Amino acid sequence: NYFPQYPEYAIETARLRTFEAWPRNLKQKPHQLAEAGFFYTGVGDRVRCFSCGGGLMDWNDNDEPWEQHALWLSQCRFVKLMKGQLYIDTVAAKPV
Ligand SMILES: [Zn+2]
Repeated sequence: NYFPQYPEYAIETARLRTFEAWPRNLKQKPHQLAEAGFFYTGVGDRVRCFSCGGGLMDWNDNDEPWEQHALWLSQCRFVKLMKGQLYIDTVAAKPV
């Protein structure tokens, strides 16, 4: 059924605040990861989505939150409602 997997982190602001210990040297800044529906696990570079509860880590230089989101967590209703199913389909088709 649909409702946030982490209702407490439904609001962006609440999600942002968890990145205070986020590894500064990373390309993915907190505001980015936050907007893409992610909150910080407090450990390493691991984050989880408030809606799908999916967690992504090992963030490489070439990674964009939304895209990574769409790629691995394709069934996430937050992405579909923000980016739309086309974006998802597109990201799912992209070569690299
Ligand atoms: Zn998600």
